[PDB]
Amino acid sequence: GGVMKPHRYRPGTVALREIRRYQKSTELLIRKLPF
DNA sequence: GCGCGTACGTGCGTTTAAGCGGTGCTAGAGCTGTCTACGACCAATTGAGCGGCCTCGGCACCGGGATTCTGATATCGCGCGTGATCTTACG
Repeated sequence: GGVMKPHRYRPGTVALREIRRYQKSTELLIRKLPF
């Protein structure tokens, strides 16, 4: 008796999700204080 | 198109300095009153750059000759493949 995990995403999908995510917003991306 | 090696994504785990707030100090930014130096302008003066017109040549052109460069070919060289001779093993 063990605990099993459902699945794993194929590569590149989250790349696209991030692409749309950051193409929708406008907030600055580089962190402020190091800059 | 096929095959092989792999850079890196997700995910997890862990770790950390990125933001809020809270206080405290203060630098130079900003706005009044003084004071003064200087650039436009007119007269009058003087002189320099532009254009016309002379003059002359550095370089294009021609022609010829001399020097270089790919493309093709062949030889030397090296490496791979096969048969002859010497060697070793078994029968």
